[PDB]
Formats: sequence, C-alpha cells, structure tokens
Amino acid sequence: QVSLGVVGIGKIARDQHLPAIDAEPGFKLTACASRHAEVTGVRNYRDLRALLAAERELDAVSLCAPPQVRYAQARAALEAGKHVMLEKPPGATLGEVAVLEALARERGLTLFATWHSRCASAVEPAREWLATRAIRAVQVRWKADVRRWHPGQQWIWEPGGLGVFDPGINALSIVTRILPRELVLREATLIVPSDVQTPIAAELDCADTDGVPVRAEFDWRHGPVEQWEIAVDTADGVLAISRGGAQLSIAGEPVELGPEREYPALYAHFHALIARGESDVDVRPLRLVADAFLFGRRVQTDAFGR
Amino acid sequence: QVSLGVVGIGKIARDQHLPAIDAEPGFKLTACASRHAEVTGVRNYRDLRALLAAERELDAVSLCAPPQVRYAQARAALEAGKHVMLEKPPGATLGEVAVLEALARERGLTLFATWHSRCASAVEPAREWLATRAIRAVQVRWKADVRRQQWIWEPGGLGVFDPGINALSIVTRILPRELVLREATLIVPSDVQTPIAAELDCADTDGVPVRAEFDWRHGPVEQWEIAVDTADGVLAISRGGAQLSIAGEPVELGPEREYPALYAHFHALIARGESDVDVRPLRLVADAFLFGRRVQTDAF
Ligand SMILES: NC(=O)c1ccc[n+]([C@@H]2O[C@H](COP(=O)([O-])OP(=O)(O)OC[C@H]3O[C@@H](n4cnc5c(N)ncnc54)[C@H](OP(=O)(O)O)[C@@H]3O)[C@@H](O)[C@H]2O)c1
Ligand SMILES: O[C@@H]1[C@@H](O)[C@@H](O)CO[C@H]1O
Repeated sequence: QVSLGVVGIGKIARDQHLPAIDAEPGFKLTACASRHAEVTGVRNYRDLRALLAAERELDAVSLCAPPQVRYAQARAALEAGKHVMLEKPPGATLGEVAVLEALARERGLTLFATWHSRCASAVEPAREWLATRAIRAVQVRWKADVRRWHPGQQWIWEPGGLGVFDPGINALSIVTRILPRELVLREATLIVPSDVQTPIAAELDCADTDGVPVRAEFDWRHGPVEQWEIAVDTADGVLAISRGGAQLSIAGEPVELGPEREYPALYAHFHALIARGESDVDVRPLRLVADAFLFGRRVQTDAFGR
Repeated sequence: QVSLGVVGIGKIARDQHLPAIDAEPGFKLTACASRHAEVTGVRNYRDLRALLAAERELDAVSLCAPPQVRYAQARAALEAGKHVMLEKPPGATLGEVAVLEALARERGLTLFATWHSRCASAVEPAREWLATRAIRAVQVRWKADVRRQQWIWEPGGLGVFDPGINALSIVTRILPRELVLREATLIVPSDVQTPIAAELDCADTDGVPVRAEFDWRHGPVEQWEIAVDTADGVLAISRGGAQLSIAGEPVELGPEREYPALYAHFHALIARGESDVDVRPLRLVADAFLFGRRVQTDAF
C-alpha cells in the first residue's frame, strides 16, 4: 500500500475524496489535518505542519483546502518528501505551480494537478470521436446558482478564488482534453459585483490553432437547475456533452456511458503516477483563465448577497 | 551568414534595430515589411505574407510590431520555416507564446523572445555577483509621469506594466531563484481597464521577499531603482540598468548596447540550433492580473 494524508476536511473531502480513498486498495488513509474537523479511524492533526512532523513514514498527501493556501501546503509537503495531489485549481498563480513542479521533479516526487471533470464518463469518448474530424465551432455554457453550490463560502470572492471561474475551469479542463489542438484567447469579459474581487459571470472567446472559434459563457446567477454543456459542431454533426460530462449525444443520438467515477479515477491515477515515479501537471486550463484576467474587459455589476 | 527581414518599421526599428543589424556582419538585411514606411537599400513589402512569398532564400525575420499583431506574423514566419526574433513582450497572452514555442520546436526553428532591458550593462555583472551570495531582500522602485497613447489603457494593454515589465525582466534575470507572487494590488482608474499603479509582493524559492512598486501618477520622484540587500551589502541598479553600485562602491559599466547584444545572441542561437523563450516576466504580470486585488481611483 501507499500511506496517504488528507488536508482540509470540508465539502469535497467528505463528499468525494474520503469515499474514493477507502475504495481504492492502493491507498491506506493514515492521517488527516483540519483545523475544525476530525476523521474517525485515523490519526488527526489541526494543521499540515504538525501532521508532517509526526508522520515520518507517510508517503503521500492530498490537498482539498482552498487554492489560496495550496502553494504553502504543497511546498511544505514536497519539502518533507511526500508525493502531492492537488485539488483544482492547482494554484492561485501560474508561477507557484511551475515552482512546485520543479521542486517535485528535483526530489523525484510525484506532483499531480487534478481536474476531476476530465474524468467524467463522456470525456474520453468525446475525445476519441473528435480526434479525426473536421471541427467547425465550439460552444460552452456553464451556469449554476452559486448560493446552492457554495453557500456561505467566502474564499471564492477573494483574490486567488477565481469566482465563477472556479467551476468555469472545469469546463475548460474538459475542452482542453477533447479538442486535438491548443487554445488561444481572443477576448474576454469579466462581470464583477461591486462588493467582491472575483467575477460572478464571464464570457470567453478563443480559437484553436486552426482558427476554430470557441465561445464560452460562465454565470453564477442562475435558477435551481444547472446548465453544464459543451457543444462541438462537426462536419459529421454535433457532439453534445451535458450534465458536466455525465451525458453525451453524438449527431442527435445518445451515447451510453459508464457511471460517473471521477474521484476514484483521480486516485487510481495518483497511485499509478507514484508507482511509475512520474508527475502530471497540466496548467493549460489555468493558463487560459489567467489570460482571461490579463486580457479581458472588466465590467461592474450590482452587489451580491455576501 | 544569415539573411534577415524586419517587420514593422517604427521609431525603434529606425533607432535601434536597423543600426544594430547594419553593424553586425553575421546578418544580411534582405527585406523589410511595413505598411507606412520603406527602408532604402533593400527590397520592401507592405506585409509579411508578401515578403514571405517573395523572399524564399530568407533565413530569419525580426518582428517589431506591437504584440497584438505580432502573434499572427510570428506564426506565419514559423510556418514559412523562418527563424523568428520577437520584441517584448513575446505575446499578448501566455497561450500565444506557448503556441509559437511549440511551433518553433516542431520545425527545429529558432524562436527568440527578447527583453532589451536584460541587455543593459549592469545586468550581467549584477547577476554574477548575486549568484553565490546570501540575499536578504529585494525592492523595486519604478515611478514616472504618464502625461509626458491610448492602447495602454485598454484590455490587455498592461497599463503601467507596459514599461514596468522591463524592470521585472531585469529582476528575474539577476536573481538566482524563481519568484512566486504572494500578493498584488492594481490601482485602476475608473475610466480605463489597466493599472496606473501597482505593487507586487513576491518571494523566491528560498523565501526571500521581493517587493516591486510601479506608479505612473504625478509626483516628486522620477525613479527606476532595483536594490538587492545581501550579507555583503547592497547591490543597487539605477538608470534603467545603466548604473550599478556594489556595497556602496560604484561599478564601471560599458556603454548601452542592448540591441547589438540582442542580435548577436539571435545569431548565436541560430548557429547552435537553439531557441530562447523566457516568458517568466510576462507570467509574473499575468499572475498579478489573476491574483491581485483591484482598487479604483478617480478618472484619468
Ligand atoms: N465543493 C465543490 O463542488 C468542489 C468540487 C470539486 C473540487 N472542488 C475544489 O476543491 C477545493 C476545496 O473546495 P470546498 O468546497 O471543500 O471549500 P471549503 O469547504 O470551504 O474548504 C475545505 C476545507 O479547507 C479548510 N480551510 C479553509 N480555509 C483554510 C485555510 N487558510 N487554511 C487551511 N485550511 C483552510 C477548511 O478546513 P478546516 O476549517 O477544518 O481547517 C475547509 O473545511 C477547492 O479548490 C474547490 O475548488 C470543489
Ligand atoms: O468547484 C466546482 C463547483 O462550483 C461546482 O459548481 C461543480 O464542480 C466543482 O468543481
């Protein structure tokens, strides 16, 4: 087995990480660090520093805290000689991810920047179908009510919190995996409530290296049903990914998919990378979000209920 | 020797690029493309596509247009099989630069993202002195007046980072370790889309703090200074990289020859079959736009 610690036991750690870890036989959950939470059955620490000081035989760490603290935790873990798995986004900046990757590679440790939506069941079938087809246009719609999905959450509205790009980067992680050629931003518009530092809605217009337009709309003002869809117009008809990757239709006919197992897949891949002594750090989804903040127009909107 | 074309004949093409080229025999200036200017003594085209179609013995091209149009020109030149030299910054977005870099590497072609400030005379001596020494802190002071031009105030125009990135290209060159942004503040006037002033709080991979202030407002000081405090005293760079003090003792520097040095390195890159694409100064600015708190001030 491989000994594993989990840091920051909040929403996603309880809903997805811990169940996935238990079912993965290659990992033995050994310790957990969290300031306000405890995981029964394992040793518990209030912060990562104390966990790392006491858990010297521990092999790997998985971080599920907000991204603003991701660099410090990941650096501390790699400095102690642990393999590191990162929730998305892999960092608050691009420089800190490059620094962590160089650090991991010099120590021969595994760094894994995860993108859970890439493991949605529709992603690989869509990728295989699109590899050898003339793509004409790409449309992305990613809208959901923030108050139903992140109630009371505050770090999403602070610098480094991405705002609507926090789930929006899930769509971009899928888009950059299913399209055969790289993206480049042409324009962006970020809509920012006057009481927060991150956008609540955004519009991205990119093109692949052959000029295929890629239009994307993100919004956190929405009704109670999500719209998480990606539509790829092809000379053979439209490929339509919906429900965040759990539903796929090709040329108007539905495609049967295996059940959604995003986080088991992630942890199976984390284990494989450790065994191979390899890293997996793809920053292209965050690089595009950075280009949107760097190049995009910023428009103000009325305040949000925080 | 290497046949060369120049695209975008503006003032600094006239003032810096062409004199630098005419003074190094390693290059043969063969053609120039530009819509509103012609260069005596060589063939002239109004755009790069016409130049690339006509000049088929051409080896390389140096691009001097603004970065917003440079990406399409750089792509076309690389598909044509030409070595490419870029003015700074190497792109409007980091995605643009990554695409060019993969395209140049795919064709075995030389791609050179230049930072003319890195060729200032103080830069290499400062870097050689700091490589071995225990650095404690770094401060960057950049202040000037903007009223003594509209693309700078528009989405992707960078604002005060348009000149400010030159200081960042020297900082990232002389320091022995990479920088991570920990905090940034961008002060944007309410009638524009880019910062007039900004501060960057960074740390290197050893925790050394690196602070950088940029300001374009009216004020008492016209300032460009980089101060690196070490266990052996303060290394100080002033006058845009033309002046160097080590431990309070001034250091004698040669004359400014930024663009001759750039073109000499381009030729050496082509001879070695190498490229030189350092995007870290732009990656830092993008991190500031991504991670920085934004603050409003009165209209410009
Ligand atoms: N929720 C989702 O839908 C979802 C899905 C997939 C991925 N993700 C990603 O996974 C990450 C975590 O998301 P989340 O929904 O779980 O948010 P969260 O619940 O607010 O954060 C999880 C835990 O991180 C700890 N935390 C907060 N501030 C901290 C700080 N300065 N230092 C150390 N720990 C701190 C907290 O644990 P303690 O107070 O006990 O220390 C918190 O319970 C995010 O990057 C998110 O984007 C989220
Ligand atoms: O963080 C996002 C969350 O906002 C939700 O909308 C869907 O996927 C998660 O990764």
